[PDB]
Parts: sequence; structure tokens; C-alpha cells
Amino acid sequence: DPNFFKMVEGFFDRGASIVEDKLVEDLRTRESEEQKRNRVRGILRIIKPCNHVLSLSFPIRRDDGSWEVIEGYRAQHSQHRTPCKGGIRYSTDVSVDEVKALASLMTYKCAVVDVPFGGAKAGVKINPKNYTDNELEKITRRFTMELAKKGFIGPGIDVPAPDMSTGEREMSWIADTYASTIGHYDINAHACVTGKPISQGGIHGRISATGRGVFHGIENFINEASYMSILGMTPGFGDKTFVVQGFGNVGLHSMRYLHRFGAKCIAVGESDGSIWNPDGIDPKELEDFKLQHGSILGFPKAKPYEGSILEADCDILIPAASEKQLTKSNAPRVKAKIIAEGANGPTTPEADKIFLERNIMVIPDLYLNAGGVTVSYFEWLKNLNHVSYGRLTFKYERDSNYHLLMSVQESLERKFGKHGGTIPIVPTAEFQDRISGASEKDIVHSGLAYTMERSARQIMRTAMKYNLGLDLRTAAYVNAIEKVFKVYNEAGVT
Amino acid sequence: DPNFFKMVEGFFDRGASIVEDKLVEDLRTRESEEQKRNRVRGILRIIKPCNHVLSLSFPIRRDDGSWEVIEGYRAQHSQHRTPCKGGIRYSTDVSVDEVKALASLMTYKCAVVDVPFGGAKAGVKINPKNYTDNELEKITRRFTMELAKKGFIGPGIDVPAPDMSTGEREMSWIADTYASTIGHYDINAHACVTGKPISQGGIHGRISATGRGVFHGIENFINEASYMSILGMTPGFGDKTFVVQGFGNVGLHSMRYLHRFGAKCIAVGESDGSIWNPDGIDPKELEDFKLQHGSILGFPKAKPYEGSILEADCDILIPAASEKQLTKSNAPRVKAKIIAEGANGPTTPEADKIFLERNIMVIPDLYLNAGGVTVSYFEWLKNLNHVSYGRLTFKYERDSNYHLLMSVQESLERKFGKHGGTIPIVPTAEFQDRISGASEKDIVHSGLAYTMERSARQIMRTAMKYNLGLDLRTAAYVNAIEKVFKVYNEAGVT
Amino acid sequence: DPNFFKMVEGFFDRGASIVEDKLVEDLRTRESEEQKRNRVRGILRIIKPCNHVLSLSFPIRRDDGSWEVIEGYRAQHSQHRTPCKGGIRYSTDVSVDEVKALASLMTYKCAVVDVPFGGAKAGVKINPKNYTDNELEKITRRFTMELAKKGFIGPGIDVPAPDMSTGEREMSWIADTYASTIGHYDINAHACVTGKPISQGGIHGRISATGRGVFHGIENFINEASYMSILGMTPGFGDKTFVVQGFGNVGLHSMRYLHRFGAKCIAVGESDGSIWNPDGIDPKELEDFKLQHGSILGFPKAKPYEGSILEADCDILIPAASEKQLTKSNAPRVKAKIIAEGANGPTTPEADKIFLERNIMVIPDLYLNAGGVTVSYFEWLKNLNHVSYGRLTFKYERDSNYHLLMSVQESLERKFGKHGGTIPIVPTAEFQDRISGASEKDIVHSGLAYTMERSARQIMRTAMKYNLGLDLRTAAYVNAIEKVFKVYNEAGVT
Repeated sequence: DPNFFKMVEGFFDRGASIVEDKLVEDLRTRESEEQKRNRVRGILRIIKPCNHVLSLSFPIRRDDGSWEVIEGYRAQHSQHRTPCKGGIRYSTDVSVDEVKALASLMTYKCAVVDVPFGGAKAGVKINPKNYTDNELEKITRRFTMELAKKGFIGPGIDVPAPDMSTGEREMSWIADTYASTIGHYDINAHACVTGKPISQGGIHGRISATGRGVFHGIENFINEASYMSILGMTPGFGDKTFVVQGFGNVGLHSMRYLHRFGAKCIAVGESDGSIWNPDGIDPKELEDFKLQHGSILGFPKAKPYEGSILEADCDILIPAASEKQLTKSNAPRVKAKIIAEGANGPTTPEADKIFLERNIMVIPDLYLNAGGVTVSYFEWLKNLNHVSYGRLTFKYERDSNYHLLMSVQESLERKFGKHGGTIPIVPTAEFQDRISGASEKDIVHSGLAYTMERSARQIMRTAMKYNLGLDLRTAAYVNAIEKVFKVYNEAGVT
Repeated sequence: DPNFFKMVEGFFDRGASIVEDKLVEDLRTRESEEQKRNRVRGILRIIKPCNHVLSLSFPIRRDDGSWEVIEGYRAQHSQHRTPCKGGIRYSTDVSVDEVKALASLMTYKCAVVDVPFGGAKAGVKINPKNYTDNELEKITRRFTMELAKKGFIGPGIDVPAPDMSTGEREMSWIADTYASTIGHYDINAHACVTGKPISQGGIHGRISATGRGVFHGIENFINEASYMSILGMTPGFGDKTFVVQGFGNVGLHSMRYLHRFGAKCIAVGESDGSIWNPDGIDPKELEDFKLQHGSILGFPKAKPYEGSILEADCDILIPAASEKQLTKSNAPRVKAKIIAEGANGPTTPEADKIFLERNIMVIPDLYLNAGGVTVSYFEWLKNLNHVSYGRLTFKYERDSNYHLLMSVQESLERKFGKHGGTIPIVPTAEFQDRISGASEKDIVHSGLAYTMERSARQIMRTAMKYNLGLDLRTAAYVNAIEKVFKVYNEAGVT
Repeated sequence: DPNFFKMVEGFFDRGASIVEDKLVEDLRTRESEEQKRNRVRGILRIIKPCNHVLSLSFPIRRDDGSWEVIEGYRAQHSQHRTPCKGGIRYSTDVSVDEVKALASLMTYKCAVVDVPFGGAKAGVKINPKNYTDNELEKITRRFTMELAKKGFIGPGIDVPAPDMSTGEREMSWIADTYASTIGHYDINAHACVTGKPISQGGIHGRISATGRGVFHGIENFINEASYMSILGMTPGFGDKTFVVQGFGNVGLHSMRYLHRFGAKCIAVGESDGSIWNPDGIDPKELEDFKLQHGSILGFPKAKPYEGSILEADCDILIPAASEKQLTKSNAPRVKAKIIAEGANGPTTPEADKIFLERNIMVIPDLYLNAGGVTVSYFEWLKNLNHVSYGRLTFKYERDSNYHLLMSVQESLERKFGKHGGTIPIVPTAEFQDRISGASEKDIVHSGLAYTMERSARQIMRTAMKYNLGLDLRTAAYVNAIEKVFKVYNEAGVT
């Protein structure tokens, strides 16, 4: 099993060759009179590497007293985009290659969903379990101060992002550290770091967002008639059967939203055990069972599944919090029509080739897991604006709606109101509840869904343009590479 | 033919006398107990001059190698407004008076359309044709660095604007130079310079905007019944006949939009030649003919016009990219009912007096050519916000519209739905396309049209207030002078 | 042959063990009541690593046009000292370990001679010969801009230093780049980079200084009676015979100053060839012969030396611009009484052990090659002061001297001047020339000699304290480690 990093480098090279074969044909050819093959190759070679990587060896004092050094790597992929986003990870055995490849992946993920951010990644070689909470807080504070003195962390340059390992308390600590080290003089200093708690300007519904994104992404490919016909199944709006690997938060939200949309979860797969039901599993009952018991096994009115969850005859299979569980041997054996990646690199490229051979759709992880990035971008914008979304406009919109309804009322009474009185002023119960229950979370949901729909449409158009019938991952990579090429090409280079 | 600069100074003096005769009567009289004639005269004398003018003599190295100096003049008219906008021009024979008068004109143009910007102008004494692209890039970079070291260019102080001579590539170079010289640390540094390409945060539809503005401006005066009655022609919404001088981009967009609105272009005038048709000329066919041939002469189903395009019996005459083509002798000879200025100073003040004598409407250029300024201001705001307009609200608005339609559906089924089913949920085909095709360009168009309508209404009110029946240019100048007077008078002076 | 970097790490560990065995005994024991062995070990572990290392992958455009990336590594060892000095090297096959070990060596070298600077090193993976002068200038400018945006280069943080590969033209380019990128607003911005040309505030006599330092260092050990008696030779002020390996600038200045001091150079060794004379070689004649011919072979009144220059029966042997020419086998064979290192790592640690066995003195390179660092520090101070040294005081001092002489004159005439007139007012011819020829170069020479004498005295005291009879290198390393320990230990740690 090759590392994820050679995986990313190969994906970039594969997309780069295809996009280079096309750019020199249509626009780069008229861009300059001289030969453009070398010019585009040079642009691609400039795009490939990560611009900045820095290593910090900073002392810390343990609770008992050790005075030992901690090594932390910060990688900023590029400064084409000035504001960058970078997740922070506290894990043993991190490398400089770790953060370089993750920064490249992050900048491409921001590119595909049209989020104006560069890619970055911070990795601290430490085991969070071994060290106490106070020691972890001191490590975070020291790392933040050292990173700030070097001019990396900051609203203008780089915004931290919460990885699965890091909680929001760490980011409250990071925000306090930045406020102390650099100062709260600037207005934009409030938007220094994302992932903040709600009282600190934090966006609402952030935890569900990633899972929510998955629920949208699959939807955007289910609605398409062409791909569903190519696969050979009818579009499964409500009759689709899906199973999920693992019980992560993203998987939980995804299965809840799929059940709300009408889909049925015939089985749930997890490392500890698998649960099988003839028709479906209740998301709320399963969630309560998991929160109390701690394991999905033993669910009432359910029989544990025997075998491999990947090989089940489901319409959709969603691997979540999984790394290379579906191997080269697994791909021919599985009969799932659609594989939707909820985690990073759930499948091998050889398995992808096998899927292309057997005409099993793979939906790229890069498009799916960008909901959290989009919502973090929205939260950054909210922190910059310093206003809850729609605060000044909710009553204005509802007054406009009521006035429109009253206008329809008066017009109907004027024309057809000679006998009796017409009452169109009454709103729909769902619409009335939405008007009364209007909040910023609705705006965030609408923006996330709109961004996901646009990204899916652009991915489909790119796949059609380059004749990638089923290799959606390559199409997404080509789209990201084309966008980055464009920004760099027309941006002046000193 | 007097220079445009004595023209501007005389316009300012003419407006200043009229506004001074009025301010001391109504509000300045109660403002202070003592004599106010001298106080208002002092305010006007302070308003008149340009605050700052700076000359740079900076070395450049030619491709062959010459080591020769370049002289560049930067004029900021005033700092009453902190953010200023200033166009950059690369032309031989520029002067300090050049940039002073152009800065005064720019600040007045920003004032009339309620754009919160001061006036500025940069002029570099050089011939762009003689020097190669690399030499021009080096000149731009050196000029930008020298201007930045003196603290003129910057989001807070002064934002460059694209003149007809300068392309967007020069402004990409200027943005890169500013990012290098001062740094990308600030968030607002992204909004340092307007006119950026779309990938860099550039506004969409900028090229058409100026022409679009013309199409709106004339409209805002066609709809008015009082002025049309005074002229003596019926309001020509669709039966108006218009001709244009030159084939500039502004003229092209103006004639296309006029044809879409229903107006007919009986003839097209250009320096190379003129084309005459009995009824109209197709904008798309003429545009294709011009792009291929390079000259409008020889258009299919058209006969070249013999004589002077200015003297044609058109309802509307639009000079574009023209300087004093309509002289004192021309004004009595022309029979066009309306002259709409698409360029700076197309007509002489003596010709304006003759037009007032013969009751031929002149629509001031200051109000017409401000569409580009307004759109540049919108793009600056977008760069500050770092968000495409309406991104978070499009789906919310369309969901609200669908909910309103469904509410009307349910109410109609409740009242008149005893027999059959009513279907008001279906939107208009045009409305449905607009909902599906919603984008930022629509918002920019709406904002530009709203600003132009407001400016036209204020100009009409000012003209009525000061008894300027047909001298709309003087009314616009008086309005701008009054606005500037107000900002300065009630702002504290150290 | 082990790398120089394992050499430095082993030297640091060897010194650290010895200094740790002593600190816990005398001062650290009273510093804190609890156990101090672990405390001192922790301090040493914090001291060892380099705090910051950053890698830049920046694009450049070749003259033909290639658009290819350049990798450059910057290592700052620590910030215990805020102003750091770092040499810049343009050489193929540089590594991050390269710059880390060189930064550690530089900070220790600054520590031994009491120069308040931290250690740093910049290494660019490129071949200067392949690229043209314009390409090299562009590489330097791009590297400087990228390093400045990250807040490394600057008077407060890090000052560049000229390596043997880099000329002063590169540093003029670097100074211009820093002035453009950050700005000349600050007074201290003049002192951003050392190694400047004289017109730019550059110190005089910088080129000779390193060689001059060698001439002082050996002197400071020749004058000592104890070490010379231990070796078993009489102190050779004028009868000493010395030979030099290579014909570097440091070697040239060293041999010229030794000849002026009265020493005789019986033979000169170089890679191309060796020249042998019974008594001595004229430095000026040899310098002219080398500048014209390009090789020392064929010198008039000289016979080429046959054999190995290292094995010659000289009193002093000075390797210059040499790397591990004296190996383990060489050490027993050589009969030179004193080996004075003019370059970095001329000898292996095994050869050092053999020298200790055979009681042949080795004078550490760290103490010898610090003259250039000291003079660069003096030049930095001059740039900060913005005044040539002694400008306001030369005439004052000479007036004071003349007044003292006249006072002695008058007193002698009062007491012994009854008969005749006494003339003590006349100064010594050498003293009169020095008074007339007073300049800043004399002050720089005096400061360099004073610093070298103090460093030699401290090294001797440290060697006596720790019972290192002949291992002067270990004594110097222990002294540097003790100084760094002190600064860190008594400085507060967050």
C-alpha cells in the first residue's frame, strides 16, 4: 500500500498531463506567439512544489519537570492566494512530507469548491494522550507564539483549521495566544483563527456540516440522469439502499440526512461489528444505542451482520474514517453500485482502475469532504463582517413576503372578489415556521448546498470536456489544476 | 478651441457662483450669526485647488541599454474623502495641469453619483508604442514602487483606475508591485487596485458597464415627460432614431442596448467613414463586419453616408471617443433633438450656448460616463468583502420565492380549490431562467441602474431648484459642488 | 572521513559532558535546592538544537526562459540572542543539515570572542558558474524578498554575512532588495546587512582582517611561556620557521604579517606545487609572482619542494582553505611543533588524539577564524552609529598629546631649564606619522587585536580550569558552551 502522498503526487501528475495537453491547444496557443508547450510545463512545475516549510524545535517544561524539545512542521503550499487555511494536527510520527502533501491536498480542495484560500498544514510530533491538559495547552501556546514571531499565523496570511485530533478548546487557546502575542488592535484580528466557539463568533451547525455535505454530494450525482443510466440503475431518490463503514460524526450525519431524504440503511458497518436489517436502521435509535452501549452490536430488532460490509448488495457504500479498507482484491468482490468516499484515500488507485473496468461509480473524496472547509470559510467571513448573517434583513424579508401576500389578496378581491372574500394572505405552515424560525444556520445551509451544487456541476462539465466518463476523481483534479493554472498565469510574476 | 482644463475651471466657477448665491440664503445664514458671504467664499476657495501634486523623475534601463529618466505626475485633488480613485495614463505630452484638472473632474464625477471617493490622476510622459512590453512593465513597476514609497498608492489613500490607454495587465503588474513593496500582510491589501482580472477578484461585466450606463442615462431622460414636452417631441421609447460618432466600446455597447430597448440606429458615423440605412443597422452584423473588415464601410444592405453625421435628422446623437468634433459653427447646423455626450468635452461651451438658444437638449458627460466609476467602486467593495455578491443568498431567495408560490397555491386550493386544482406554483419562464441564471453580474447591473436613476433624479431636482431649464451640465456641476461643500463645511478643519 | 557535522556534534557533546560535570558542582548546586543534574541536562538539551529552519522553493526565469524552481535553506540556531549573523552560500549539494551545523558553529564562534550575535546560515542549491550574472542577481533578489516576507532578514533579527563564494556585489544587491521590500524608513535599516562596500558604510581593512586575526592568534600563544615550555621549544618571536598550505587570502595576509613580525617562511605549500627555500620567501615578491604567473612554482632564487609540505621540519604549520588534508596517518609523520588551523576542520579528531599523544600543539580553528566575524560586528556597529570611528576625537586626542608634551617642556624648563632649552615637545617620527595618519582602520585593528587577546586569555584560563593541557579546541568549546549556558539559564523562559 503506497502512502497517501505518492497518491496525491500521482493524481497531480495525471491531471497535469491531461490539462497540459488541452491548454496548449485552445487558449495558451493564442496567449503567446512562441512555443507554449515549455511555457505551460514551466507553469506546472512552478505550481507543483510547496513554497514554504518551516520546522520549530521549541522547549517545553513538563508537569514533573523535563525541559524537553518539541518539533513542529508548518507547510504553506503557495502564496498565489494570500489568505491560506491550514489544519493543525497533534500526532506522533508526523513528517515534513506529511504537511507538504496535506497542504497540497488542502489547496486543491479549496480550489475545487471555489473557496479563495491557499493550502497549509501544521503537524506537531507529540502524543496527546501521554501529556496532560495543562501540558497540551502550554505546547499549543508555545507553538502559536513561535509561529507568530515568524509571521505565519494571522488573518492576512494563514488561518488555523481544526483537524479530527484537535478540539475547539485548543483553538480558543490559539486565539488567546495570538491576541496576546500580536495584539487585538486590528479589527481583523478577531478573524485570526476559525473553529471558534459560538460565543466567540463561531458559526452554527459546523459539526454537522461535513456530514451534511456528503448528503448533498451524493444527491447531486443521484439526480443526474446520464450517470445513473450509464451505471444501469434507476435514480434512487427514495428506494436506494446504502451502508456506511464506521460510526464517525460525518457518517452519523450522512446517514441521518439520507434517512430523512427517504433512503434506507439496510446495514451499518463498523470495525467493532456490523449490524444487518432487512429494510433499514433507525438513525435516532441507533444513535441512542451507540451513545449508551458504545457499540452498535445488539441493536433491538436487528441481527449482527456476518461477513464483509463492503461486499453487501447495497446501492451506495460510504466509507468514513477509513484508510485503504477497500483494496485491489476488494474491488472485484464488492457489488455496490456507487462508492462515495467520506474519508481521505479509502480506496487504492488499482481498485479505482478495477472499478472503472466494472463500471462502478466512485465519487471523489475531494468534492465530498469540502463541506467543512466551506463552512469554515463562511465562519471566517462572518468574523470579518462581525455580524450574524441576515440579522438586519430577516424582518425586512418577512415584511416583504407579507406585503406580497396582501397585494395578491387585494388584487383577487378586486377581480374575483365580487362574491365572498379570498384569503391568500395565510402562509404555508412550513413557510410560516421557517419565517418565525429564520436564523443564520439556514443561511449557512443554503450557502453550503449552493456551493456543493456548483462544484458538482463544474466537475460534471469538466468530466464531459476531457472525456472522463467515470473517473470523477481525475476530473476534479483537472478542474482544480486548471483553476490554479489560471490564477497563476494571469497573475504577474516578479 | 480652449483646453479642457480652462473648460473645467470655468464650469466650476459658474457652478460656484450660483451655489454661493443660494447657500448664504437658506442654511449658511442660520449656520453662523456673522457675515457668511466671506465664509462661503473661503470654503469655495479651499475646495477649488488640488491638494497634492508630486513629480517623479525615476531612472529606467532600456532593452538596448540607455539609463534614461522618466517623469511621472501624480495629483490627488483633496483628502476630504480619504479613499481616492485615480486613473493612470501613459501618454506623451502629459503635464501637471493635465493631472490636476483630471483629478478635479474625477472627484466631481464621483460626487455626482454619490460614490465615496476623492479624485486623483497619474500621468506618465512616455509613448507606449515606442517601448516594448518588458520596458513598459519595468516602467510600471518602477513608477508603482516610487509612488508607494511616498505613501500615495494604497487601499486607504488612493486606488488606481484603468484609463483607455492602460490595459488590465498593467494593473496586474501594479498589484504585484504593491504586494511586493508594501506586503500582503493586510487583508485590505487585496483591494489595493481596481480593474483586476476576474480570477484576481475582478468584477464581471466591467467592459460593458460604461456603455450600459449611457443606455440607462438617456433612458432616465427619455422617460421624463416634462423635458420631452419642453423639447417638443413625443417620448421616443421605441420610435426614437439615434446615431453615434465613432465605434468605441462604449458606443458599441450603447447602440446594442438601445437596439435591444427598441430604438433604431438609422446611421453610424465614424472617422474612417459613415454608413446610412433607411431604418436601422443590426448591431451584431455591424459588429461582425467591423471585427473582420476593420471598417464599417461596405456593410451589406447599406449605403455609405455622404455628408456630416452630426447634421443628420436623428432624434439622438451620441459622440463617443470624440474631442470637440461639434464646434460653434456645428451647433446651429445640427438638427438632432438630443445630444448625449459619451466622451469628455465633445462640444464647446459656445456650442452649448447655441444649443440653449435653439432648445436642443444636452445631456452632461459627467453623468453619463460615471458607469465605469460606479462599477469600479462596486469591484473595490467586492474585493474588501472578499465574497462574490449574493453567493450566500441566491438559494435562500429562490427558496423564499418557491415558498411564497406554494403558499399562494395552498390558499387558492383552500378558497377556490373546491373544484379542480390550481397551479400558481409554476414561475414565469423568464423568471425561472433568471432564478436558475442568478449571478453577481445581475446584482452589479441592478446597482448600476439604481445609482444612475438616483443621479438622474437628483440632477433633475437640482435643475428645477436653480431654474436651469435645459443647462443640465451646470445643474450637475452645482449638485457636485453642493455635495463637496457640505462634506467640507460640516467636517472639522484643523 | 566523517562529515564536519558529526564532528561539530561530537565536539559539542564532549564539551557539554565536561561542563555539566562542573556546573552542578559550583554554582548550579546553590542555584536550586532540588536535584540539578537533570536541570542542567535539560538546559543543555534545549541549547543543542537549531530553533528555526525554513526551506524556500521559489521560481526563477532563466535568460533563455526555463521557469524553474530554486531551493534555499535558512537556519537560525537560536534566538537567545536577538541579533543573529548568518553567512550566505551559493553552492550545489547544500542540505538542511549543512545550514544547521554551520549555524551552530557560527553561534559558538560568536560566543568564544564575546560577539553578541546568534548563529545562522543560508544555503542555496545552485551552481554559480552555470548561471550568468543577471540570473544570479535575480536569484539573490528573489531569495531576499522571500526571506524578508517571512521576517528573517533584518537588522533586528538576522544580518547576512559574506561567505567565500559570495562577493560584496551580491550584498549590495541584497541591501537594495531589503530597502525595496521593507523600506528605508527605519534608521537601523542601513545596518541591515554587513559586508557592504566602503562608499555604502563598509568597514576598511575587512579583507585582511581574517588573516590578520591569525597573525594575532598564533602570537597570543607564542608569547605564553608555559605552553612553549611544555612543547619544549624556546618562544620563537623572530626565529620561528613557518609554512602554509594553500595560497588563500587569509594565508597571504598571515604570512605577510608573520614576515613583518620577523618570522621566516622556509617553504610555501600549495595544491598545484610547493616551493622550498633555505631561509625564507619574500611575501611581496611571491605575491607578485603568483598574481602574474598564477602559480608559485618557478619562483626566482627558489627550488620547488619535493615531498609533502605537512612533513616539513617547520616550527609552525598553517593549513588554509583546506579540508581534512591532515589525516590520521599524517599526524605521526608530521614533525611540525605547532599546527594552526586557518580553515574549518583541517584535521581529523583521530589526528587530534595522535597530536595529544605526541605533544604537538593544535590551535583551534574556532578562535583563529573569528577575526572576520569580529570585524563584521564592528562594521555593523559603525552602520548603526552612522559615524566613521574616531572622526570627532582624532584632533582632540592629538591636541591633548601636544598639550601634554608642552606641559612637560614647561616643567623641565622650570626645573632643569636654568641653562639651555629642553625640547621634549618633538614627537617620535613613528608617533608623529601615526598622529598624522590616524584613521578608522587603526581603531578597527586595535579592537580586533584586543578582542583576540581577550579570547586567547579566556581560552587559556578555561583550559587550566578543566585540566585540558593541550586540547585547546575542547577548552574553547567548553568556554562557548558555558557562556551560552549562562545567558540561557539566567534569562527567563516562557
